Order: sequence, then structure tokens, then C-alpha cells
Amino acid sequence: ETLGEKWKKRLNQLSRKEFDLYKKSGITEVDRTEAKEGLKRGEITHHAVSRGSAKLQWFVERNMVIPEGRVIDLGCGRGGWSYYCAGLKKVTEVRGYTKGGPGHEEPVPMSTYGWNIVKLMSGKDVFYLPPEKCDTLLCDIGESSPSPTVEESRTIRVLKMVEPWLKNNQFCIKVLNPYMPTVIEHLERLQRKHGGMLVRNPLSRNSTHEMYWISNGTGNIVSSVNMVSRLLLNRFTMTYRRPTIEKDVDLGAGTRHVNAEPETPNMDVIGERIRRIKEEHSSTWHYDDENPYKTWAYHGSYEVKATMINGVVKLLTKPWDVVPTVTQMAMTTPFGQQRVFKEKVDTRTPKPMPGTRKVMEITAGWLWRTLGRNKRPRLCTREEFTKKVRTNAEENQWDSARAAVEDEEFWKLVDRERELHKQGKCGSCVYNMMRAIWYMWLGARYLEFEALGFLNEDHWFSRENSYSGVEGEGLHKLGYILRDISKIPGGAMYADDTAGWDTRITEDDLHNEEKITQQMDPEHRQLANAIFKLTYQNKVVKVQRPTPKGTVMDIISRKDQRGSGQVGTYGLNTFTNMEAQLIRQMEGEGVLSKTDLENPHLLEKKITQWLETKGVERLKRMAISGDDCVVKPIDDRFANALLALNDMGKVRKDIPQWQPSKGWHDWQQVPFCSHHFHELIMKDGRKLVVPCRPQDELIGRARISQGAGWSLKETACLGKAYAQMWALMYFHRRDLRLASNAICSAVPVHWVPTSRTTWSIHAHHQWMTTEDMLTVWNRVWIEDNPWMEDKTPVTTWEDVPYLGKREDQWCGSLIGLTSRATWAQNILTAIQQVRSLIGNEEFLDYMPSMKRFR
RNA sequence: AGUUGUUAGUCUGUGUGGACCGACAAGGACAGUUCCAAAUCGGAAGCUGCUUAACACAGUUCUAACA
Ligand SMILES: *OP(=O)(O)OP(=O)(O)OC[C@H]1O[C@@H](n2cnc3c(=O)[nH]c(N)nc32)[C@H](O)[C@@H]1O
Ligand SMILES: [Mg+2]
Ligand SMILES: [Zn+2]
Ligand SMILES: [Zn+2]
Repeated sequence: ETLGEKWKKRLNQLSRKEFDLYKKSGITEVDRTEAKEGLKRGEITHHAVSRGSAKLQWFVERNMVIPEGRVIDLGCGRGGWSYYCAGLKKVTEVRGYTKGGPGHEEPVPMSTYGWNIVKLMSGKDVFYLPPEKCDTLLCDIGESSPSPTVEESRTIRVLKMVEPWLKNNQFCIKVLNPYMPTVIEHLERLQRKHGGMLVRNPLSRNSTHEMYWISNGTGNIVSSVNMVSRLLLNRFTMTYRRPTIEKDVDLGAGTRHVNAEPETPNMDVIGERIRRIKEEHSSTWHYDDENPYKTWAYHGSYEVKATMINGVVKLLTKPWDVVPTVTQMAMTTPFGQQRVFKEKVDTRTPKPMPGTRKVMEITAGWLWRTLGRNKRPRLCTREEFTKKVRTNAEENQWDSARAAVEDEEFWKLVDRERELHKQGKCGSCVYNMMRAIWYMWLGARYLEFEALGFLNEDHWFSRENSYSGVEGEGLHKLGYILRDISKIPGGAMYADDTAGWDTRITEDDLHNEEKITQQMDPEHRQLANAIFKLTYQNKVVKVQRPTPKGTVMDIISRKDQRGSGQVGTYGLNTFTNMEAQLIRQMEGEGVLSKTDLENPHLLEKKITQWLETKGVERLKRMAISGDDCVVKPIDDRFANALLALNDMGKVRKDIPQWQPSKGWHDWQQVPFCSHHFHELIMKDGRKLVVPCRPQDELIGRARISQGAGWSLKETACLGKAYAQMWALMYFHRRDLRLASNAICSAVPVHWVPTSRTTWSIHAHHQWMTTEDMLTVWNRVWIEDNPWMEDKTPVTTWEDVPYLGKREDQWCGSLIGLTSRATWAQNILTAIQQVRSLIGNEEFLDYMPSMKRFR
């Protein structure tokens, strides 16, 4: 009696809930709720048809099977495997076959990336098929039954049918029941004939002993079968473990043209960088050929080594241990990194139409002329960069940066590279996507700062100067900016997000952002042109990648797709967004039609006049920051001006490509910088405007102390910083104010907060002091607030207003539940516990600041 | 394998429709006197001293078990 059948019988002797829980013990699962909803609604993009997509992705990622050439899918069913395989590099045609009909699944015609090369046929049983020549053969046929002999016979039938297909080609066949002696003998004969191994997918439910026979990979069948069987047996009596969760597979959209995907790099521009990278790592450099990069270039790879809850906060915010999102925030590996790269960065946006490029050029020229009506560009200096680094104004490894700045050979390296830039070549300007390496990277950043740092150090995109940007405001002013927008006559307030803004920057966008050089001086212009044309339009990137033989860093390159970690990313993103929404408003007002977009030479007098007359006005109906936009057009035709927006390649997120945009009317609901804004009324009758966000996110981000040092002296100070931020910006949430008072009461008063709380450009970090928080609140919201005419100070933490209970609950509070009530009443005990744990330092009771404990 | 459904009760929304209103407050929540609401009284309507409906349609209301 083999082990497998023993497992089968033991399983067959289970009960209802015992079965329901044992089938999900220690397996990984895919959150299909979003996909289920989307498919139910009727979307045609960005969605896996079933869970077959992730199941095959697990194989494809680890190079167990490498789909290539023509892919034949047998038993495609809904089409998960076929649609996933349509979006790989070497694949060129996918044919899926299935029985279909009553009691069977049918293909779901969709338009994910690569749909134009996929043909799915129904009403064809594969068993009576005249097998053809296939370069990849995927088979996912099988029907599980309690009877083991029936499954055995079914398995033999499947293997017999599938054998005449395998003619030295990549394959992945599903074997439902591999623990039977004749099944095993047949598998061994097949392996001897064709090679390949037998492996278990970890996404497969626990109820089944299914495995997959795959081409790339060798091993012993019986040993692996026994290994899986023993795993099932030990999971039988193993304590229930909740199933690990994995994010669903994204699949892009649009037709795929394989003949236009590969990129031809300007080797004479990046050759020096590539050569230096090769020389530094010459022991392991090797042109791997299994590279999955479709739209980027590939140049090589080298081996490399592959590379916590805050105690105090978690000890004081217990009731949220059960909220799902709070934990889910806490949960960068090369597998996840590669998935992110494959489904987000590795696309190719179609070229704009002939008229659209002309429109974009005209708009960019006018916009750069208008932005520079007062200020003039200037070179930054070494001392400015030094000061900015020293003040520590997206990581924590700043001390090494400061040491590099204060060193001297570093500046010699920078000078050498700068002379190279003046010549017209770039040697060591290459950036990652995760100490000589440190100095080269920091020097590249410094040169970019020197050339394009005036876009921040002179506030080129402040609200006063740019008419749209919100640089230099901070959170406590975006609300008033939105309110002042809403008073302007017009339609709704559309905040249409864009999917992966960085990765949708056409070449023309860079060519237009380059126009700022037309206003500098030649000594500056040489350096700026060097930056633009040698490290923005020809970028060389390193990226990790896992392979059966460890982790290798790939070196790739591309010409579009502004890298997210460059100086001047914010400024140029804001500029592109401003001109994009300007064009969208242009179309919305009828000046720009389809015919105008299509003709190669649209007359520019019309656009010139429209801009010169109304551009400044239409620029005041917006609030822009990076990819975040809010726009209030004159009439609601704006919601249907999607030709210009989609043609430029800026496709909106989570909405079909042509469904008109949905705009709000209550400005207190329009999202902006991941916040919305509430208008409070104090007892004095003078109104405040405050930020707000689903407080699960706030608590989560408070419980994810990230490299702040394990030192209790440091985690406590980080918690204090978070609490003071809560008291200063989110004082109007009952849970947040209560928890903030608790934390600030359970940390010694003399300790100084460190380890900055947020990375957003919209935080001036007023909470990072040691002062009477009431005074800082007064300074932030009363004295230094341009929108508060009556400067009468607030004297105690009781005149400070609160959100209405309805809105407070609606934004994710926990008032009205029993656990929160008990926590609120017992908060003194938890404070005492933290005080005892800390030591014997001074503690001020901030709880009496509420009328609860007074 | 992928897919994954019924049954009964309960919370929304709407309509039909006489189909509700006010005062009040036990108690709870909240910590900004800020909100819930039993029980009671008063009125309103219906069928004669008693009642505050019932049904319909839809849910990612919740519950509870069955394929
Ligand atoms: O993961 P999946 O293959 O979808 O599980 P299935 O529900 O399809 O069942 C497969 C396999 O599991 C056994 N089984 C199903 N339902 C069961 C039950 O209620 N109680 C027991 N003890 N076993 C059960 C069945 O053998 C079937 O072949
Ligand atoms: Mg099943
Ligand atoms: Zn360089
Ligand atoms: Zn809110």
C-alpha cells in the first residue's frame, strides 16, 4: 500500500468543516476578489480569467517551463494559461482547445496584453485530435474523484493522449494522480524518453495530490512523489495555519506586436557605462539567454548575494490587531520585484498621432515661457548640495552620504565625471531599481542636482509662480487650495489618476521637457543638455533577478520611461501633467477634435490664440503634484475628452479605456495626494480645513517602524514622532487623538523625536520638535494660516474641533464597538505598562487633556 | 481541475400603501454637552379598545445550516 493511497483514504475519511479547513493548510492563495468583481462587471483588461494564471506564473518565473514559439494549450478551459502565455517574450501564437458546453467552462474572450495572437476553439475534445507541431505544450486536463482507481485510469488516458505531442519541445503537463505504481512506471518511461522532472506547485490546494510533469528540470519521480505525500501526511495533523496570501496577476492590455517590441540601444552613448560595469564585475559576467525583458534591451548579468513591528505603538494600539488592512500593510524579494517589473514597467506606449505631437510641442513651449516670466534658471552649487544633505532634508543610509559629501576624493570623482559630461559622454551614471559604487551613484545624483535643481531650490512650481502646482504648501494647505478651486464656476471636480505615471512617458514628453534648456547660459546649457540627452533619454538600469543558480543583477537599458529615482523627477512630472490636463481641457472645450488630432499639420494659430487668451485662467482651475491632479473645467464635456488623453498614452487607472470620467461635486470628497479634506467648524464659528484618510492606513504606517534601529531609545522616539504628527495633522479623529495622547504620555518628555515619519513632499515636519504641542498647533493652524482672518489663539485641547461621528465612522473609525470602549477605559494600564518597560524617566500625563480622564 | 450553488431568518434601499409624529428618558456610546435609544405620555390613522403594519422588488446586509 503506497503512501499516496493511504493519504487518499485518510482524506476520504474527513468531515465537512474538517475538509474545508484541511484543504487550506499552509498553501498560498491569490486574492481574486478584485478579479471576480471585475469579471462580473464585464471588464476586458488587467484581469486573470481564473487562478490558472498565477499557477502557471509560478512555473514560468522559476524557468521550469519556458514558453516559446507556438504554444498549444490543451484543456484551456476559461483560458487562464493561454492568456498568461500570450504575454511572454518568445511566444508568438497561442492556440487553446477545450471541450466546453454543458457542465464545462468556456473561453472568456478578453483583451489582456497579447489577445491579438490568441485563438481559442470550443467544441473540440483533445483526445481525438491529429497532433500538430508545437514549440510549447501546456496541458491542464484532469477531474478529481474520490475513487483512486478512476483517477488512475484517467491519468493513464491523459498521458497516452499527450505523448504523441512531445517532440523535443518545452512542456508542462498536469498529472492529477501520480502515486500509483502503473502511473509511476508510465511516468518513468515518459521521462526516459523525453526527460524533464515532476514537481509540485505550492498554489495547489491541499485536498489534491496533483503534480506537474515539466521539461526544464531533472530529478527522481518516486522520491518527489513520496516527498509530496509525506508533506500532505504531516500537514494532516499539523496545526491549522492560515493560508499565505499573494497578489493577483496583472496582464496589461492592448494589442501586442512582437516585431516592434525589441529595443535597439544607442550603443555609442551607453557603451562606456556598460564597459565599466563589466570591468568591475568580470569574474561572473555572462550573457544569460533566458532573460524575460520584452521592451527593454539586455546587456548581461552578474552574480550577487540576494537581499518589524514597533513595540511601543503595538503595545498601545491593541484594538486594531484584528483589522485586516492594518496587518496587511506590514506584510521586495526578487520574485516580487520581477513580477512588478514585468507587469508594470516592461511595456511600450504607442507613438502619438502626427497632430498630437505638434500640439504637445506648442503647449510645452508656451508653458515653459510662462513659467519663466520672472525667474531665470541657474546652476546650483556644491555648497547647496552639501547643506541639503547635512540637514537630511528615500532610505535611512544618510550617514554614509554625509561622510561622502565631507570627503574629498568624492568631489574629484564628481569633477572627472562632470568634465566627461561637458565633453558629451557619460561614464558612471547608472542607477538601480531595488564604497566606490556609493560614490558613483551619489555623484550622478549631484550632477543631476546641479543641472536641474533650480526647479526646486527656486520653487519653479510653487502655487504663486506656476498657477497650478502645489509645491511648498504642505498638507495643512492643500485643503484650502481645493476649497478655493471649488468656488470657481464650472462643472465637477475630476481627479483622474493615471496607471504607472512614470512608465507612460513617451519620447515626445522628454523632448518637450528638454525645452527648458532654451533659457539658460551656455556653460549651464552644456551640462543640462548632457543630463537630458545622456541620462534621461538613454538610461542604464540594474535590476535583481532570481535564477536556479542564485540571484543575478541584470543590466538593461531603455530610452523612454522616466526613472522614478532621479532629481527633477517631481518637477518634470508636474510639468508633463500640467500640459496634459491643459490639452484635455482644450479638447473638452472643442478647440481640439479627432480631425485636428489626425492631420499631420494642424494649423497652430488656433491653439496659439486659445493658449494666449485663456491659458492662465485654465491653469488656475487645477491642482497638480507629480501624477496627482485635480481639475475643474468650465463644463462637463471634459469627462468625454478622452481622445487627446489616451492618444498621448496616459491611460486612467481602474476604468475602461473609454468610459467617461466620474467627477465629484462635494469637494470634501475629491482625493488628492491620497488624502481627502474635511471642513470643520470650531466653537468660535471659524472654519478649519483638515486632511483625512482611512485611519487603518495611519495606524498601519505607525506600526511599521522601518530600520529606525532596534534600540528602544529609538523606537520610542519614532513612536513619539508619529504621535505628535497625529496630534498635529489628524487631531480631528477620535481614535487618533486618544492614541496620540496615550503615546505622548508613555514616553519620557526629554527625548527628542527622530527618524522622520513620512516621505511625501507635502510634509514640512512641524511635529519634529519638543514643545507644548498646543503652541505648535496654534502656530500651524491659527497664526501662520493665510486663510484664518481672526488670529485669536486656542487655549486648550477642547476648543480644537472634532469630526462629526458620522464622518468619523465613515472614514474607518472604531467608535461604537466594545473593544475600543474597553481600550479607552483601560488605556491607563497600558500606559503604565509601557512606562514600566521603558525605565525610570520623567512622564507627563497628557491624558487629562481630554475631559474623559479629568 | 476550473468553476462553485441552494435553503431559512436578519440589516439596507425603494415602492405600494392609513402607515407615523412629538415630548421624554432608563441605559449605552462619545469626551467637543456629541450622538444613540428602552420604557412611558400625548396626538394621527385603521378596524370600537385595541393596534402601529403588511407585502413587493432588488445587496458583496448579516446570520444560520444544507448541494
Ligand atoms: O481543491 P479541489 O480539488 O477543488 O477539492 P474538491 O472539492 O474538488 O475535492 C477533491 C477531492 O476531495 C475529496 N473531497 C471533496 N469533498 C469532500 C468532503 O466533503 N469530505 C471529504 N472527506 N472529502 C472530500 C474528494 O475525494 C475529491 O476527490
Ligand atoms: Mg475541485
Ligand atoms: Zn555620466
Ligand atoms: Zn475623512
